Amino acid sequence: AQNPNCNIMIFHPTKEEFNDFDKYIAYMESQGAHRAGLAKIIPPKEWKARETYDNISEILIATPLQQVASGRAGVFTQYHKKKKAMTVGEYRHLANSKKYQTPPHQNFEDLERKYWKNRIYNSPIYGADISGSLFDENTKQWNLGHLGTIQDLLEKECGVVIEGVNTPYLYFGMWKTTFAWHTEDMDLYSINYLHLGEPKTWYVVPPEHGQRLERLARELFPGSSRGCGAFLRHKVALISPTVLKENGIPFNRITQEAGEFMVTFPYGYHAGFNHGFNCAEAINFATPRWIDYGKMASQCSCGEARVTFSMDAFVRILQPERYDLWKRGQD
Ligand SMILES: O=C(O)CNC(=O)C(=O)O
Ligand SMILES: [Mg+2]
Ligand code: NI
Ligand SMILES: [Zn+2]
Repeated sequence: AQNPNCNIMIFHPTKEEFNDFDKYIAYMESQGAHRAGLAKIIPPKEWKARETYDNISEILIATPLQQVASGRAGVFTQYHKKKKAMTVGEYRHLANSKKYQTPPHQNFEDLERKYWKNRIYNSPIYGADISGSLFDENTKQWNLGHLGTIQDLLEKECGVVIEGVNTPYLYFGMWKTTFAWHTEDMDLYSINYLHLGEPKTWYVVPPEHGQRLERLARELFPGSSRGCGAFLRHKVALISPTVLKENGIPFNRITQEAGEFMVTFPYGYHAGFNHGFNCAEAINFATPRWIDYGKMASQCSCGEARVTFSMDAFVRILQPERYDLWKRGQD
């Protein structure tokens, strides 16, 4: 078995190898990359997502989210308070303000220490989940607005034609902005490109050990657990590396820098934080190997997780028994 310790793998494709997205994913899996839950892909040196970022300041963040924490430094939840709209230029200025800017630090490890020590005492503002793309239409390789769609993958593998669309999302981050422990909707893959700015640190649990994380989460968030049988779908809970180590949960960590892709694999729990002002683009995708994960994916039926139009069809076709109760949650 390749990669039996489930380490995060890093790939350096040539420009020739960067032509065929599906083939390269299947290559990475042949080397065991999926066992980690997360892989890094460094694009060929000749490749660019677009010519410059000089003209992005007029993008609108319609509903910036202030991430308010509750709990203890290593075990907390966050709630998202909606703020008034602002442009990316306004948000960048905010991120660079004395109140919100990255503190002085020695290296990524010192900054990671400061994040876990101090996150809960601040409420950074995240411009998340903004439909759109920053890839130039002329970028033909690994353009996250030009991928094969999940609906087309399901049709190719299973023969069934379904409604729905699959488009990317932009994330504008600042120091301390945080993504809670989660897997993707329907345990899909994700791909994330860091277009610009400061780094993003990731934590990941190997898919084969995801249920260990879930059992710990039920112990650490016991009222949430009684409220919903899949409450990590709410995307609100954080658990630090120190706490994961104290409880024997297998995980890995890596820092993504501007210009790099990350891929999360089906049922790979991940969480993380931004080091400073940045912009990422991400989208879900599927391969043939995903189908079985989609059939087995947990679902939130308490009503909190409230997800896309396109997930309807996935549930209806892959999980017809759950269909009924899950749609009661979504209506
Ligand atoms: O970048 C973020 O805030 C969150 N991104 C992801 O969870 C992802 O790409 O799967
Ligand atoms: Mg603009
Ligand atoms: Ni994700
Ligand atoms: Zn729920």
